[PDB]
Amino acid sequence: SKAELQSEERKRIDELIESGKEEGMKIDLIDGKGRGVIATKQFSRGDFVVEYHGDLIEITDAKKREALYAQDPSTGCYMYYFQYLSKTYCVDATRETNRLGRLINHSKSGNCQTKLHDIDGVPHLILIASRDIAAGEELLYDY
Amino acid sequence: SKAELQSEERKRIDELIESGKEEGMKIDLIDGKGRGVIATKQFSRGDFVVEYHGDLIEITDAKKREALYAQDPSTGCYMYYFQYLSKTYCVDATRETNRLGRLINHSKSGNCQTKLHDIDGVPHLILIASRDIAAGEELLYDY
Ligand SMILES: COc1cc2c(NCCCCCN3CCCC3)nc(N3CCCC3)nc2cc1OCCN
Ligand SMILES: COc1cc2c(NCCCCCN3CCCC3)nc(N3CCCC3)nc2cc1OCCN
Repeated sequence: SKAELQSEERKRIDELIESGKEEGMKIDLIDGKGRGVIATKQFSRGDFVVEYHGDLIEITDAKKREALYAQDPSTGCYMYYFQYLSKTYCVDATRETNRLGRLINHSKSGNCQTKLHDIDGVPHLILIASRDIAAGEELLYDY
Repeated sequence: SKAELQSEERKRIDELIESGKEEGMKIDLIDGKGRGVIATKQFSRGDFVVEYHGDLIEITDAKKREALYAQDPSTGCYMYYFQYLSKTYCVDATRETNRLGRLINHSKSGNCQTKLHDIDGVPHLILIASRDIAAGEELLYDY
């Protein structure tokens, strides 16, 4: 079934998110610094690539954090605000972690795009392939 | 009356917003560039100082604009998201205008703070004095 197939797919995404292994990609190093992410395998159009992983927060805590980060003007803008059902959240990925989602550069004609993925009530912001991706390509996102 | 007095005050703010004269302040120029704003008169605690004026938009248009601005990495982050009643807006002050609200620097211990001011249904983000302000002080905001 076509419904049946989509149900399988949602389950496989849920396991990938949960476990957060982030396989099939690697850090692009320039001068000892991570500055992008490269695909190390193929992705088909519509495949899960990676979560934009940070801390999920509602607007109140968002404004508190925003005020803190305003005290350091070196800080990148890693706060992604969005709407889910009747509720308004923000994924805050400001802190430096080993997670790769937050290191993927933006491009107008990228190969990854954003999607909201629900796991029993909690929204997760994930990047899926917007086209077939070749092993060795830089991963590049748009909205 | 104390209620009566507060009602007067809301009316005076409404006229100031509407007209947008932005008096009692001036641009701080360094090397021909506006880099802050100075008070040219006194403000009492709780007085209206200035609106953070840009374009008011709901989340949908916000994400569209955000995607555009990602194409120029020189762009400042001027998008202020917030919650009003059951609705979620953003004031976008990214475009360079002659408006002074967007030129006021941030400080942890500033002299201006944010407030939402409603005028028959539309929320406006305004800066009011968080303490008595002396003529000649730099205006500095926190949240
Ligand atoms: C500051 O550096 C980044 C910020 C990011 C971000 N920041 C939050 C979004 C705000 C964009 C900043 N604009 C500039 C002006 C208006 C706000 N959102 C995202 N994603 C969103 C979901 C998919 C990936 N990815 C980001 C990757 C970033 O760096 C990658 C390595 N150069
Ligand atoms: C990029 O420069 C500015 C951004 C502003 C902003 N940007 C929107 C808020 C986002 C702050 C950026 N952070 C950094 C990391 C997470 C997001 N909001 C405000 N106000 C909000 C209401 C009262 C004044 N005022 C701003 C003044 C700014 O420059 C002043 C001259 N240096």
